[PDB]
Amino acid sequence: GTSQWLRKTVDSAAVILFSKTTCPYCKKVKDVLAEAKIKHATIELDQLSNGSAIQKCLASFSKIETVPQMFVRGKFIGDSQTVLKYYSNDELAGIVNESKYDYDLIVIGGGSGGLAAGKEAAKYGAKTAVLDYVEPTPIGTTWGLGGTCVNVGCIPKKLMHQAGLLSHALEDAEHFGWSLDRSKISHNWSTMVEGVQSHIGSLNWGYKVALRDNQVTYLNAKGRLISPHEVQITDKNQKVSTITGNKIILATGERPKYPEIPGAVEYGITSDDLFSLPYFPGKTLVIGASYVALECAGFLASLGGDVTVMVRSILLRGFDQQMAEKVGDYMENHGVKFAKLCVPDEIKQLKVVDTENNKPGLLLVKGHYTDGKKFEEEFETVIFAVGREPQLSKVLCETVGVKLDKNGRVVCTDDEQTTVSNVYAIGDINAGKPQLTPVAIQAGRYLARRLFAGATELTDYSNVATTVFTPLEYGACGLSEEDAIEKYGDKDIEVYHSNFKPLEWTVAHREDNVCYMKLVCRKSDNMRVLGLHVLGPNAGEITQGYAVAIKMGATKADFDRTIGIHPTCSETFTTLHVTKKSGVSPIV
Amino acid sequence: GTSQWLRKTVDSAAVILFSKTTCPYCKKVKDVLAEAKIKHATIELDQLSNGSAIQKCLASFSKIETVPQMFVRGKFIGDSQTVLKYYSNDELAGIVNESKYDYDLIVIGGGSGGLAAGKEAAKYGAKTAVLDYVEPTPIGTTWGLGGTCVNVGCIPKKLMHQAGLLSHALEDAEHFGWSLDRSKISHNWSTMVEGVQSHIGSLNWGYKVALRDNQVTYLNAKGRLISPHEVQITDKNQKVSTITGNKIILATGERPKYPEIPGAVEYGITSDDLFSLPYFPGKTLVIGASYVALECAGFLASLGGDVTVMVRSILLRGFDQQMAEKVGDYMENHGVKFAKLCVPDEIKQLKVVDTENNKPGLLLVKGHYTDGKKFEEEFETVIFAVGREPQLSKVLCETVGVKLDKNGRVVCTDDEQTTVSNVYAIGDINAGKPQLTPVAIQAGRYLARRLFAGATELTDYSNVATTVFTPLEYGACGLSEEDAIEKYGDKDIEVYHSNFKPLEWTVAHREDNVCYMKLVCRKSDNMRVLGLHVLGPNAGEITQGYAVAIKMGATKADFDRTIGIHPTCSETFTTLHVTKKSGVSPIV
Ligand SMILES: Cc1cc2nc3c(=O)[nH]c(=O)nc-3n(C[C@H](O)[C@H](O)[C@H](O)COP(=O)(O)OP(=O)(O)OC[C@H]3O[C@@H](n4cnc5c(N)ncnc54)[C@H](O)[C@@H]3O)c2cc1C
Ligand SMILES: Cc1cc2nc3c(=O)[nH]c(=O)nc-3n(C[C@H](O)[C@H](O)[C@H](O)COP(=O)(O)OP(=O)(O)OC[C@H]3O[C@@H](n4cnc5c(N)ncnc54)[C@H](O)[C@@H]3O)c2cc1C
Ligand SMILES: N[C@H](CCC(=O)N[C@@H](CS)C(=O)NCC(=O)O)C(=O)O
Ligand SMILES: N[C@H](CCC(=O)N[C@@H](CS)C(=O)NCC(=O)O)C(=O)O
Ligand SMILES: [Au+]
Ligand SMILES: [Au+]
Ligand SMILES: [Au+]
Ligand SMILES: [Au+]
Ligand SMILES: [Au+]
Ligand SMILES: [Au+]
Ligand SMILES: [K+]
Ligand SMILES: [K+]
Repeated sequence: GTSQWLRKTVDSAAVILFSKTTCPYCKKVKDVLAEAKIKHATIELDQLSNGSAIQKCLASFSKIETVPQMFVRGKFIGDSQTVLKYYSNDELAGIVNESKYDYDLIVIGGGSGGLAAGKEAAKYGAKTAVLDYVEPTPIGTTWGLGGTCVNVGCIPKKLMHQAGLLSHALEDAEHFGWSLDRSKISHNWSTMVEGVQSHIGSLNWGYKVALRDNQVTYLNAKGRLISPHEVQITDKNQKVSTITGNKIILATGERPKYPEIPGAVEYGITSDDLFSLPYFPGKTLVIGASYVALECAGFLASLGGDVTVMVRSILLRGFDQQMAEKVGDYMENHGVKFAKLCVPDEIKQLKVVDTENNKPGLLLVKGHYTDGKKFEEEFETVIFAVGREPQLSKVLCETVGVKLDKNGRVVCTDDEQTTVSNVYAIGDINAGKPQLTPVAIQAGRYLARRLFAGATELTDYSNVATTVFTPLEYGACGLSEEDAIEKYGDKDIEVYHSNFKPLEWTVAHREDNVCYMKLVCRKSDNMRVLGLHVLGPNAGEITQGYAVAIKMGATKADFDRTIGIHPTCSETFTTLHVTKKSGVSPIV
Repeated sequence: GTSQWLRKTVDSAAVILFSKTTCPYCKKVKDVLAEAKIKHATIELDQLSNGSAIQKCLASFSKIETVPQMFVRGKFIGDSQTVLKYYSNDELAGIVNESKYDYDLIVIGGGSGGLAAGKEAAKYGAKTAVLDYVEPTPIGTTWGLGGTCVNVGCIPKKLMHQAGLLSHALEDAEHFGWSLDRSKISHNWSTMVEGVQSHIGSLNWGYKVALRDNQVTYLNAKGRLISPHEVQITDKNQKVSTITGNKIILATGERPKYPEIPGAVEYGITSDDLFSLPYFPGKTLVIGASYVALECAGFLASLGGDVTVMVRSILLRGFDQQMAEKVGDYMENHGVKFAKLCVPDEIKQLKVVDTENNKPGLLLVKGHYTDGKKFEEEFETVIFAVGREPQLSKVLCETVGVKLDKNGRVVCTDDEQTTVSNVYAIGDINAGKPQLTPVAIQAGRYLARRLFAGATELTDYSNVATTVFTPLEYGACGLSEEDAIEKYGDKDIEVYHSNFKPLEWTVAHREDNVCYMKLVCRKSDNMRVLGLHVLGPNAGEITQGYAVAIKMGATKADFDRTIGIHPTCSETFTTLHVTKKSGVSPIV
């Protein structure tokens, strides 16, 4: 262990200091490096069990066994006496800047993962470049630094979801004794959009400042890996140039798919366009049944929209199907219409989008049902949410040797390594991994720590918790019921479940037995919780704490002996007793 | 183990059936008992490891080792052939009803704990009586069945807290693009109260129906334990009578304290009166600094009230004091005034409460500061929240021998047993235990299971999570920072912390760095999480899931390797890095 770890650490770290907490010579270097503003990784050997073994192994790299020992890019440079001697002639700055490449790290893609990796790498003194370019949508929509998450993903989505939730809050308020007014109140799409885009703008700038303050070179350019250490860039003026980097992190993310039909690219929009849309969508058709499709359709209906969802087969493919049905049922009972077992054939333009009046055009949607029957209806806006795809053919030359799977995603090892050794991939482009922001963040941060700070900790991709932000939120963590049954057998699976109602909904006169939760369990493994599922308000806030417990290997008994907090929705998980095999109704 | 467990189980259970899942003779009895509607405990011996040992020990009680064996109140009555033989002559009903006392269980107090115990006991066929009486407040306020929680506690408190939160939702809504109107909106106390009391009414009736359906005798009477097995009752007509019970559960709860000063009892109200108060309190003084005091003052200010809190010394004594200060700071920045280091001397009436006009009176509050300076100000309503006390001198004769501590609470063992063997105490009256609803529920349910179903599981009272429902909610689970430091030493405690802001507050233009969370950890125990603390929206929904993890023995590393759900407030617990000893600002 010790031998292998040290070689890899020395060869990969840009600037690293092997040290002990109780040393005046180590402190003299630390104070010098802080004064010269030279960022570095610090390994306190007296804080490690194999610290004494490492010192003897350090002799193979430096000839000495004492501390401190400073290394720059796989090379020993000197001890405390020598480092302070270099600092005396003002030569140390040039030594730590000496490199074979332009950068220790090039990050292609300035999104969640890419920014997390870049910022973390810079902490330990790696010269880092972050490349970001936003290719315009068919209709020319572009945005700033931050990736999908900040600009056209989680952030604007949840803000518009909140705007939708306040519709219900306005209704509830009367029952709770507030004078209004709810029928005489309307929503303004433009007021909301500008507020949301104003917050997006501050994050765009926030990241630009963060990279600057962490001394990370930000380039607004399109990157292309032409060789393992060479990245071709293209700036705003179409200048083509080549930069070199020791390690390459690919974090280019995904973009929405378009079905191969006439009219789609011309007359339809995606989530990329919706969040900055100058006009209110109006009568809207959402083609697709992903979480994006349902979330978007969800708030649009809550913002006084005539919304139809066109579903090819099932809702939320990949998610628990019982839970998916309940998500849809709520939406259908609160305005959202569904065109079941339906696919589109073409979109004909009936009216052109009025730019100078902030109004949508008009589109004729032609499609067909599974049986063969025809679909024909007029919509003001058609939103495609039919999936998301990586576009690595634009990013990656075939000659480089980075292997991609059937879906065009980068095949990685458990430490994010591509088939090219110095090249890594994180985020949505990493095959088989949950496609979520914090996954990209943990991946990026941890990778940067392993590369430049000698860390060993890998990212755990199992039991990653999710929340679908539909009108009624759906939070999950672990396996679906059908997956657990398939993996272990029906006789080994016990499902505890209960309907419930938020206390806030009682006075507000909202429907009983709409909120549902369940625990999927393995009987032969001391009733181990394999999956947690909650449909209700703040389902994300509910699920999070439990994801830690499931990680630790929570059983049903661990839930039972914990005491609930009253009055909350979440406390219901602490007292579940009704099983599915008993057949007793989950109602309260 | 086996020997001792079986004797206790047989002697305590009212109706119990020792059985095996794979037996046609056992099924014949089960179908007979279900048909005759005779409720019973079932012990499946083939589902237990020491099941074979129990069968041999059952011979000492029944002479036989086969199953099924039916026991009634410490006595063997017959096997499958004999039980069906009794059912044939229609004699079985009389055998299972044969008792030395009127009831197998008498529960004194129809609140959270008492109703949980009673309902659970009835499941396993124990003849159960639940006694509840609500002594009128000085001003004559009374309520129905359900205890403090339902009528004058958690339920009406959180509903009025929600009504207060909607004030903020009405403000936020404009920023999120809704047309209003927020300055032209007012709140109506009477509309809210009647809605809240209407929900309280349905719970009052819900419990009456539940006890009936579970065949539990509900008596609206004041109980008094005069001997270990004798309970004296007093009904609505002042009829005095005596009922006998095998086991006695004391669940009489607490009532608010009054300071020993002139005017307090006459002209002041408590939380007992506030939740059904016909008039709006108006300019209000809250005397006290408990969670009740701050919660009440909190929503009253949010409902257009002029609110002052009179504090003797510190806020939320017993809670984390850093967290308590932040709770107060928010309140002070959102309308709530504080009279620091102040105590009351007397309340003089300036104006009598106008009953026929739904308006408060007027009171002169005279008090003094710690230095000696005088306090004098006019208030429309004075609310006392100076603590809560048990009133067991009214409930319990000194001759019975039930030991009480210095604060008048029942001293119990770890299985809720009083100094009298057949007498038990649960809920708020159980000394040293967290005074919360779900604690009373778990205690009651589990006790009933041990008494009448042969269960062994005790209630765990450690690391019970709390949430103070102030304008900004405060959720905690575990030790405070000062307690952890005291118990283990400053050098062994590491505190990770971070300020944060809800995504919903960005567009709504609310203050940055108001929401705060921390993890108190023990360095020498692999950075074990000793205490979790969160100040923010839905702090109860946030904390709950974590309480399970802490129960399992969560470390900081367990939080770190779990992946966050984005965008949520709770996810911030998964990425904490700033320690208090580093001195770096917790701001984002
Ligand atoms: C509508 C919607 C809602 C979502 N909601 C949630 C949610 O609630 N919770 C959650 O966890 N996740 C959510 N996500 C998913 C989440 O946004 C992604 O998983 C996350 O963005 C992954 O980050 P990434 O760095 O891998 O990709 P991105 O954040 O998309 O970053 C990739 C960046 O690289 C850029 N790039 C591409 N090619 C090049 C090139 N060759 N040169 C330079 N730059 C390039 C792209 O323009 C992009 O900015 C949502 C996504 C969508 C679309
Ligand atoms: C303002 C307020 C807010 C609260 N908020 C929360 C919260 O948010 N979360 C939480 O967990 N807890 C909260 N609580 C505390 C919680 O209500 C109690 O811990 C809970 O009620 C304990 O239940 P209990 O059965 O022990 O007592 P109770 O629920 O009070 O039941 C005792 C019952 O016995 C009756 N009784 C008394 N003497 C006799 C007699 N001799 N004969 C017959 N009956 C008798 C009483 O009238 C009462 O109805 C709050 C309390 C208050 C006052
Ligand atoms: N080696 C000298 C001085 C540093 C030194 O004396 N090394 C000590 C640090 S206190 C050391 O590592 N001692 C040997 C050990 O720890 O095993 C230098 O750097 O110029
Ligand atoms: N004992 C008879 C019939 C029941 C019987 O044969 N007992 C079986 C139940 S299948 C038994 O407990 N077998 C012995 C054992 O399990 O060890 C009766 O109840 O009238
Ligand atoms: Au995001
Ligand atoms: Au999609
Ligand atoms: Au709920
Ligand atoms: Au309660
Ligand atoms: Au109190
Ligand atoms: Au927050
Ligand atoms: K599809
Ligand atoms: K006090």
